[PDB]
Amino acid sequence: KDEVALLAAVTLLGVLLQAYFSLQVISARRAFRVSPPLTTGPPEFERVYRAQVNCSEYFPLFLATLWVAGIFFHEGAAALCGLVYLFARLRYFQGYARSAQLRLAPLYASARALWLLVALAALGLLAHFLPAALRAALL
Amino acid sequence: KDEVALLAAVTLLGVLLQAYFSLQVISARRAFRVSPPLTTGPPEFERVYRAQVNCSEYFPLFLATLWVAGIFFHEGAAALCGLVYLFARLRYFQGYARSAQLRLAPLYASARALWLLVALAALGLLAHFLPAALRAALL
Amino acid sequence: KDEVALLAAVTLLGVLLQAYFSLQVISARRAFRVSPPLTTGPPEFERVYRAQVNCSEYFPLFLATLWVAGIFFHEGAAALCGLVYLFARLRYFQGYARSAQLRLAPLYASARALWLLVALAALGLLAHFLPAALRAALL
Ligand SMILES: CCCCCCCCCCCCO[C@@H]1O[C@H](CO)[C@@H](O[C@H]2O[C@H](CO)[C@@H](O)[C@H](O)[C@H]2O)[C@H](O)[C@H]1O
Ligand SMILES: CCCCCCCCCCCCO[C@@H]1O[C@H](CO)[C@@H](O[C@H]2O[C@H](CO)[C@@H](O)[C@H](O)[C@H]2O)[C@H](O)[C@H]1O
Ligand SMILES: CCCCCCCCCCCCO[C@@H]1O[C@H](CO)[C@@H](O[C@H]2O[C@H](CO)[C@@H](O)[C@H](O)[C@H]2O)[C@H](O)[C@H]1O
Ligand SMILES: O=C1CCCC2(CCN(c3cc(OCC(F)(F)F)ncn3)CC2)N1c1ccc(F)c(F)c1
Ligand SMILES: O=C1CCCC2(CCN(c3cc(OCC(F)(F)F)ncn3)CC2)N1c1ccc(F)c(F)c1
Ligand SMILES: O=C1CCCC2(CCN(c3cc(OCC(F)(F)F)ncn3)CC2)N1c1ccc(F)c(F)c1
Ligand SMILES: N[C@@H](CCC(=O)N[C@@H](CS)C(=O)NCC(=O)O)C(=O)O
Ligand SMILES: N[C@@H](CCC(=O)N[C@@H](CS)C(=O)NCC(=O)O)C(=O)O
Ligand SMILES: N[C@@H](CCC(=O)N[C@@H](CS)C(=O)NCC(=O)O)C(=O)O
Repeated sequence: KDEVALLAAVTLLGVLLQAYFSLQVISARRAFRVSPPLTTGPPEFERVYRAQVNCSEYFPLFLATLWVAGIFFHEGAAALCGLVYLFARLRYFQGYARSAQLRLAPLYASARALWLLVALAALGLLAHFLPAALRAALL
Repeated sequence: KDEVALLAAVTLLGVLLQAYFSLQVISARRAFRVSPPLTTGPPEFERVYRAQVNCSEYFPLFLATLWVAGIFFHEGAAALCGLVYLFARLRYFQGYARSAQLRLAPLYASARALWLLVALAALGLLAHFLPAALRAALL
Repeated sequence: KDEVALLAAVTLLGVLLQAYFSLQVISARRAFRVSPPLTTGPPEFERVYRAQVNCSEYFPLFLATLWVAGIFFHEGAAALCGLVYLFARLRYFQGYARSAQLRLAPLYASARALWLLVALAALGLLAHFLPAALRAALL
């Protein structure tokens, strides 16, 4: 509980970020008059809508790495990457709300923080399994 | 294990609910003759299909809040909201299977239970971090 | 930490599998010249793209069952099913990259391993709640 509360706060902030992205896509449906179950519309509606679809798909990938890196490497370091990723996702959504070019940079900034979580999850898991394997192989 | 088994049961029930929604979308593909990878078809096929897409997107948001509220506020109270949300999602799918108007009410009933989980996650995290911050600031 | 490290490794491997599926869909966008936010294109682009959408949707369902079965039944047995599911998903993506028929078999092989995780989660939860219920009812 104590060693996972930063991971739980970054998690809740990520959920609130997804709520923001749903509020924005629901505004574009009223503005461009796009009626459900239609996902097609003007170039800008499809961009705002597509920005949300992508963020939603990446949300469990972010959660999985945040929790694994947080528990196997260091909670504060994984929660720091968790914020960097979530801020890059806000910028990605805001960029896609202007154009597809404008979303490119915050997409690579989010990919950056996501690879950082994967590296910390891998380093933490290797520091757990490897010493015991080195002992078994040498025995 | 003991303090998370209700959260794990509500989780498994949510997975079984997603299995039900996949069984229903696969029935609409045989009924309206919609062949994969096509996601377009009659107004009712797109509605059943779209109801499932939305539920799938919300599933990790539900899981994140259920587990955070369950561990930082109260397991039984978060599992109670977890059932309210899952029942509203069954009604949302059944409503969308009739029309887009008919899905509106169970969608706001699911949003209701989802905001309740977010409030309990926030209250639980504030009860953890705030006393220590009040002590540090006053020291 | 010790009793969840296999579940955390199978989790990280599932994240790396999703990274592979994104690398493949981004290759199809350059090859068939499909520009975002467009999700429509030649029959093969829509198949590679659709294979990824499905995998992404199933990822939290896999994570939920892997962790519940791993903690309530047996970590090694749930991690074994976790690998069977992830290998069937690689084959599903590779099959869909050829045709919709070719994806059918690895889709049922993934459904197989997913039902196995659900059964172990159910058996583990029943072994937890049922003895106490039998005692209460008989008392
Ligand atoms: C397969 C083998 C893997 C090879 C690994 C190669 C590692 C390269 C080592 C270079 C030196 C290490 O660099 C390490 O980076 C981390 C994360 O950015 C730093 O962390 C830093 O974050 C930011 C920079 O983004 C700063 O504002 C902050 O001052 C600091 O905390 C460490 O303070 C630094 O010591
Ligand atoms: C920023 C500050 C936040 C402000 C917070 C304002 C809180 C408002 C307080 C009103 C009184 C509290 O009301 C509290 O609600 C919960 C959840 O619905 C109740 O929980 C209830 O659930 C349902 C009602 O839906 C009943 O069938 C059941 O009898 C009861 O358990 C508590 O029994 C009640 O005490
Ligand atoms: C509602 C009531 C539920 C009814 C449950 C019915 C269960 C049927 C019992 C049949 C016998 C049990 O069969 C049990 O299956 C598991 C999982 O495949 C085996 O596990 C096996 O996996 C693979 C086979 O896929 C083998 O390579 C390996 O040798 C072995 O570990 C057990 O070694 C076996 O004992
Ligand atoms: O579950 C549903 C179903 C219907 C759709 C919504 C309901 C209306 N939404 C908002 C967003 C918002 O933004 C505040 C911010 F951005 F600060 F979070 N404010 C007011 N309504 C967002 C989508 N939703 C939802 C989604 C995620 C959640 F976490 C949640 F709690 C509710
Ligand atoms: O993984 C896959 C890949 C192919 C598609 C399916 C396989 C066929 N489906 C069903 C649903 C059902 O409903 C029983 C209820 F509703 F009680 F759950 N009964 C029989 N088959 C659902 C979709 N699937 C799947 C999905 C989620 C799961 F949890 C799971 F275990 C399997
Ligand atoms: O977050 C984002 C945003 C932009 C898109 C990508 C960035 C480029 N991708 C790849 C994949 C790959 O495959 C190595 C394998 F397959 F071994 F994982 N190699 C090099 N780049 C995958 C999609 N991404 C991403 C997704 C999941 C991750 F886990 C991650 F770390 C990053
Ligand atoms: N994905 C939605 C989440 C919130 C929402 O309103 N969901 C459903 C409510 S039935 C919706 O309107 N989806 C759009 C559609 O059905 O095409 C968004 O980003 O706005
Ligand atoms: N999203 C599916 C999940 C189950 C399923 O059959 N998935 C794939 C199997 S390749 C599918 O048919 N997806 C529809 C498509 O490919 O357009 C549903 O709700 O039916
Ligand atoms: N779903 C993507 C994930 C990686 C990616 O590039 N995501 C966004 C970057 S804005 C994308 O290009 N999505 C396709 C689109 O916007 O239509 C894939 O499988 O390639």
